[PDB]
Amino acid sequence: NDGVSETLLAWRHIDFWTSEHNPDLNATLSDPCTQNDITHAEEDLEVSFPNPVKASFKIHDGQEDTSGLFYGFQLMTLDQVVAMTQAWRNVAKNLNKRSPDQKSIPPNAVQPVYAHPAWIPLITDNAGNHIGVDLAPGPNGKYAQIITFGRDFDTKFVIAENWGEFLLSFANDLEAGNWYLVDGELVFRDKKSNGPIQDYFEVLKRRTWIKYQLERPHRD
Amino acid sequence: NDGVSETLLAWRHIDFWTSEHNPDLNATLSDPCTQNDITHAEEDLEVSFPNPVKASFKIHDGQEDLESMTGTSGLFYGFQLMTLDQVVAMTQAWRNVAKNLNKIPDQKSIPPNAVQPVYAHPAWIPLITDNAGNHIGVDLAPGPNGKYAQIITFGRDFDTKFVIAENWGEFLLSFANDLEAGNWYLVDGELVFRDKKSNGPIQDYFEVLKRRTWIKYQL
Repeated sequence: NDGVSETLLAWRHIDFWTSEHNPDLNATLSDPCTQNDITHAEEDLEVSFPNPVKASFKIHDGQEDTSGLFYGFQLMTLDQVVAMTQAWRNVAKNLNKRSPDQKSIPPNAVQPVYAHPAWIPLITDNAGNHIGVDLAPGPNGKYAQIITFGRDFDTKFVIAENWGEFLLSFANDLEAGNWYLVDGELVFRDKKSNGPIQDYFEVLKRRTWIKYQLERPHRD
Repeated sequence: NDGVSETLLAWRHIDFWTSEHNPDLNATLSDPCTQNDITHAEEDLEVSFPNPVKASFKIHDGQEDLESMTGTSGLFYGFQLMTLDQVVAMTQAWRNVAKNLNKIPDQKSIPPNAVQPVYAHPAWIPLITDNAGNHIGVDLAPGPNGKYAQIITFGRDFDTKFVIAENWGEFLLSFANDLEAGNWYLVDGELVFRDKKSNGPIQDYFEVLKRRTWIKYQL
């Protein structure tokens, strides 16, 4: 299915978890987008948002203040999504005029380019990098797979099959105790290994890398 | 807009032209598809056809001619307009080729970066064939300087891929414009392309479309 269930489930887990373990962060989570907010953004960008993503917006329109929900990375508002998508679209146009190896993991899952108009950012680094939804996949890719892209992602990672599965995998990390407070700033650590603090992109990259490797033995 | 008006207009001219100049070719133009044909096609492939492609199917479901022996005479200067059944079938075939090639010379695109540099993509929907594994169809996963639902060349001999139209409507209309402009000889006969205004030789239509694309890019 599309992944709407996983979006609704994950947002309840996350809505809960913030009010309990970090009230200050709960407060940053915005009111729902209206259907017209979404329609206008879809019109401005000339694209259909996937169902789980539209579902996510009708629960929270990003974060407002605003230190980031996803272990420091900020959930983007719909206006930020539009402003940033156009920003990346300008980059892609200038790369046409003037035309580090761009790669993908899995190979051929994501287009090997610095910028693509159909890559819609949903989370931000506040430093040029994003998690977002890929509406123009490679040949071994899947439509509306979730990817990392930006300044420092010459290699691009497919981190989930849809927005719902991503939001859920994050909700699972919170429920599994893989977190530390610096109340204050939220950062990742693997609890079962008593491990150090880690940057969340590096965790998502490793897990993509791992999942690819474990799946490689299978074909038919 | 989506190109729907151009598809209706083009099909009007192509319907009229064929009847006047080659009734036998007009007869191959199959009956319309109904919504239930295309919805079943879409749910089967897990893909949403663009508007002008659906409008074109709601006017003609490809060509047939089951009494030919020699084979169907292709509307597009020898190339056959696929039936919706063939479209579904061929898409799945090309998806297996894509699955089978998951780790072919150098793959390239005109205009550069408009089409993905790959042999097969699951989202290239073939709409026209030469029955030699070459196709015209619609691109639903464009490259970074491409447009969604642009019309492209792909297949066995298309190591370089060409964006020949912005949408299915503009493509059909430009085919229709070649017919009105007198750019054809007949061999009722087999339809082949020639440039009348300059008394040009007989040319393969893919080569004509490739020339035009190349010229349009550098301009």
